[PDB]
Amino acid sequence: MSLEVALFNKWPLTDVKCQDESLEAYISIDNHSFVPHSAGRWSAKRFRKAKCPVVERLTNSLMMHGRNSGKKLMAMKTVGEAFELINLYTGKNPVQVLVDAVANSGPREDSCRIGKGGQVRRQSVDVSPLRRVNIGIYNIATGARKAAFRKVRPFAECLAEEIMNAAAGADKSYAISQRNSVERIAVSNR
RNA sequence: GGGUAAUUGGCGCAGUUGGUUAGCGCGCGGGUCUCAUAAUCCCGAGCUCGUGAGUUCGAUCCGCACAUUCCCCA
Repeated sequence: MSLEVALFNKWPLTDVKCQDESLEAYISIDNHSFVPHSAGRWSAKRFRKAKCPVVERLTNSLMMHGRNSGKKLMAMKTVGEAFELINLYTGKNPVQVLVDAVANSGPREDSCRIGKGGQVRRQSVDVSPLRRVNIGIYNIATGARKAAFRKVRPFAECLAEEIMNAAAGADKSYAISQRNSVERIAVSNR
């Protein structure tokens, strides 16, 4: 088009998409600015966050911890480092990897408390795309967060390793293990 | 003495040349106190020698405690 928004002025958003159909439209990949810092008043309506650039969604959860509240610049720097690492291991575009990972996480079934359900009677139910993406993001970030506490290595390396593993679907990753646990326990209750 | 069967995690039982096994039981967690529920996790000369076999709780033999029946001229 007139301009391509090379993220961090390196990686583009052109030949990028999502395979899964359920959440294809709940993932914005084209309205990314050069820098994932938009003062957009997202979270104002009920479905407007479905248009937020996925990367900004990701960075907005890396500062979940109470100590690190209100720190977006460090988050953008971290994300850039992780993207270079992904490019160096894989050779491909990290955005593709990130979208594939967010798709490969996220439970497809969960247990709730329907009707009266006395005596821990929990039926099974399916899940909406929005919750799937939210949980995927939250799980990736929390998994990288848990690995780098009181450990030598930084947060960025743990982040990138988690992301690539999840894109691979390997059970070794934290998010995949959580998803499998939840899906199974819910199957028991179905 | 003669025959039959068994000794297994702290607790009784299924398991027999390729799982240390199944529950009960220990405590830490969740599930509107949170127990019936569900997750994870822990506990072993498998009575004892030889015995061949890739490999025995596991398959022969050696000895011992428990349980039923039966025999008896120092």
